[PDB]
Amino acid sequence: RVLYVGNLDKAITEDILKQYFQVGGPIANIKIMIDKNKNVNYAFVEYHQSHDANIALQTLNGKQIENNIVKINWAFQSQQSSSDDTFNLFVGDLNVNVDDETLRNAFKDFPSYLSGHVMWDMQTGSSRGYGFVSFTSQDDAQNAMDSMQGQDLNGRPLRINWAAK
Repeated sequence: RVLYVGNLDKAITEDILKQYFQVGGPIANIKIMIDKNKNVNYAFVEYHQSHDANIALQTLNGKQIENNIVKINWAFQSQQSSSDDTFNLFVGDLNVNVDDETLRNAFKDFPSYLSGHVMWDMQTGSSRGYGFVSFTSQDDAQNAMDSMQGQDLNGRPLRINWAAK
């Protein structure tokens, strides 16, 4: 239901966004992200129905609203728990049969291991084919990355890299 709108002319307000993006149907929420310095803003426009958002994308994508031409995406959104002072690794190319527990059992014996989460489809409960592992130490996360890079888990090679450094 959420569209990302990019390359927004900085003079464009929420009210101006509403008069264009209403073209798809009733809007539940508009949120413009004002740059506090950049030449353009971006926004999130949320509809009640997926069908409505698609109309707005279809109709308005690549069009001049004022000075800049508008770039619309379906917004990638996630819900993730977090822990302070941790060093997190992305772990991709996960076999669809790999769950948090399988991932845990693959990294737990490495020094400073904290947690592992597979990224789940919010509606279906299917694996997105990637996840994250957390460590309390940067050198130890580095150690786990070097040791598990390309290594096979449930038939598939692990793709690892820093998520936030």
